[PDB]
Amino acid sequence: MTCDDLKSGEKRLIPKPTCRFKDAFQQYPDLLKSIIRVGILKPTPIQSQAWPIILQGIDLIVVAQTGTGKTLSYLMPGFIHLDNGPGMLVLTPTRELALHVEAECSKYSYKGLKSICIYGQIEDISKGVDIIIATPGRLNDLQMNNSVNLRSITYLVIDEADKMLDMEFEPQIRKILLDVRPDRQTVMTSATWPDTVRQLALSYLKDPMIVYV
Ligand SMILES: Nc1ncnc2c1ncn2[C@@H]1O[C@H](COP(=O)(O)O)[C@@H](O)[C@H]1O
Ligand SMILES: [Cl-]
Repeated sequence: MTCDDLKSGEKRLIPKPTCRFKDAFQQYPDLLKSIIRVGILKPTPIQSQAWPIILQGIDLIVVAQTGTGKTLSYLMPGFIHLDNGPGMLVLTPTRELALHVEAECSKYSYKGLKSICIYGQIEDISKGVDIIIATPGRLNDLQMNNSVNLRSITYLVIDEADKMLDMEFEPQIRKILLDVRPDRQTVMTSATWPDTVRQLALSYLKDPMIVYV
């Protein structure tokens, strides 16, 4: 596992890993209690590095395949960022992944946080929602149809961006991010880091760091 500052100009110190939940989230007893109740033992390597970076308000690229704990890498700090529609948006390439993310979300949710999983409905989004987990296709069609307000989103995750590219979802994603506000925090995940994904990434992130398993 490597970590770097990809900002132009002066490089910033890399926050120290937080190898215990307590070290990342001691400030947030309700999130800790939620973790304790689930009964997992320790942060995964990428969690231990991703968390302190996101908590400092720095945009992050995580390059990592499934099984490494990448979901909680971006979900936990998103919960903290939340405490006017949803404030958090997670874009996933497929229904299966959206469902996977939504399942982790509701397993670890506390302080009456509400999430919705949206894929290929409007009524639940018309009531209060804090977190949207969505495929780009269905979410784009919803904004066009005036069904969803994205203007309160300040925490955005783009999950599996290489898959997003293979699937040619760039036009839909670009259009969704337009309704999202520019002063936002952004995390991006990807299983790979070729030049096309690097270019895409920088079209989403400002002054980002990277964690690369
Ligand atoms: N710190 C952890 N300890 C044990 N399991 C975890 C941890 N973090 C995430 N997981 C689980 O590992 C699986 C793979 O997660 P991901 O790589 O995010 O798809 C998911 O089912 C998670 O709920
Ligand atoms: Cl390193």
